[PDB]
Amino acid sequence: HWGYGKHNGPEHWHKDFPIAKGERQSPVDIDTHTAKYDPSLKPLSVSYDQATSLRILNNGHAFNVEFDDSQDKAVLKGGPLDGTYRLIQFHFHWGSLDGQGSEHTVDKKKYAAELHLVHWNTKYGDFGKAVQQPDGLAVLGIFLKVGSAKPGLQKVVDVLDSIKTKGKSADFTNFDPRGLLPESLDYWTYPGSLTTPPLLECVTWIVLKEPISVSSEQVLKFRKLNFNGEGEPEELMVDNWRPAQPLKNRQIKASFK
Ligand SMILES: NCCc1c[nH]cn1
Ligand SMILES: [Hg+2]
Ligand SMILES: [Zn+2]
Repeated sequence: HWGYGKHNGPEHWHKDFPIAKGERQSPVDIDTHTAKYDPSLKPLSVSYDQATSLRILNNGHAFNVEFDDSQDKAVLKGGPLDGTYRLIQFHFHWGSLDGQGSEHTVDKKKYAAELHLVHWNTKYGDFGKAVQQPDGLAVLGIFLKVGSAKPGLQKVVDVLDSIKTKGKSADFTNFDPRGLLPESLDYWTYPGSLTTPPLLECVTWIVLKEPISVSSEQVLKFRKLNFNGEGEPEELMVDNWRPAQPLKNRQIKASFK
């Protein structure tokens, strides 16, 4: 079944999901000297004030925090986007050591983790229909560096104990995603895909330039999660990241100079 190990890892995904070798795959390396300023890009608009978090779940490849997306409560607009995209879920990718763990890299630099806020374009009515369109989704990606503790992430850290293994879920309401945003909203944008199967090339990537800092202690609780289900041998959930894919015909744009 796909995973991140040696026999079912990213190097093998292509056998079940042939699009893994397509033309707009993701994570990519963001070469900062080849990324071009685009003055025509608008500032991003993040309206997360009415967000309703509902649950936190260990799906066997990451942990997801899920939001109510049946009304326009947590939405992203502006930037490189046409229309409103509603927040559906956020999740992270991390490493087994602090020097690796992000999916996207900047000038070949890897960060300790990467947070992904997943949104679907509300012209398509539901997430299922948005993943059938070249513009169905917008993913906001944020780098995590090990430094000082991020107070807003602690509520997530303290709950991991209870979703340790695959299939477990916990109620997780009143979580505000605004506590996970850096101070600056400057970004790089390019057309790509989801970085886990089915690798659908449906995504407009919005990668924030400024990383947020997390404590070593916080990143360490992530590394305690398990890939396996309860009652199976213990495999810690670490290195759940896909390596950078060739950029091919894509131009990375910067919202800043
Ligand atoms: N296996 C599809 C579930 C999913 C969506 N996002 C993260 N995980
Ligand atoms: Hg698509
Ligand atoms: Zn992701």
